[PDB]
Parts: sequence; structure tokens; C-alpha cells
Amino acid sequence: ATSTKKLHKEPATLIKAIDGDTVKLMYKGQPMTFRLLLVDTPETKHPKKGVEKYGPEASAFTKKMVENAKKIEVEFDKGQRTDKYGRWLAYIYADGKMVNEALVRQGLAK
Repeated sequence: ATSTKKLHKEPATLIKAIDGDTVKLMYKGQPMTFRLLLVDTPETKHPKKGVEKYGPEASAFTKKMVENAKKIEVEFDKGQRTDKYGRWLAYIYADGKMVNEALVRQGLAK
């Protein structure tokens, strides 16, 4: 049923986050917005609430780590069913560590 395609690693500099999920990404000189997949909930497992209760981790931290690190690679597939050029899947991370992997590991420092 579910076909697992080979997702390659592509470098893209995230300029700024919008609503935590939909974020802009400078893709090989040509920026594209992206809609992450990791959808979880605050204090619960991973249901519906990609934007956990932290505050900046989304709009303030997302692009922040991208401006602090010179390595922003997105684990996005090269066959993501996008609408136009802004709803691409990905796991933007700076210096190896993903924005979500930043402080969401201990409980997003507020």
C-alpha cells in the first residue's frame, strides 16, 4: 500500500518560519516553502499539534538555527506531492541538529 521512496538529502537555507510548519527554504538558490511532517501534540504523544506550546521554537528558532549554522540540509524526498512550491516535506536542521530537535527533547525551554 504505502510505497517507501528513497529520500535524498538536499541543502536549503531556511530564511524564516511562518506558522511552525510552513516555512521558507532557499533551495539551491531557488527558495521554496515547506510543510514538515512530524506532527505531534504538547505533553502528549504525536497526534495533532505540530506547533507545540513553546513560543519561539517555530518562528523564532526554526530560521534562527539556519542563520547560526552554515549547514542546513533537509531530509526531504525528491517526489513530494506539493501544491505549488511551498508545501514540500522536510526536516530542516542546522549543524546536524534539527530545529525541533533543539529543545523539544527536554520540554522546549520557555
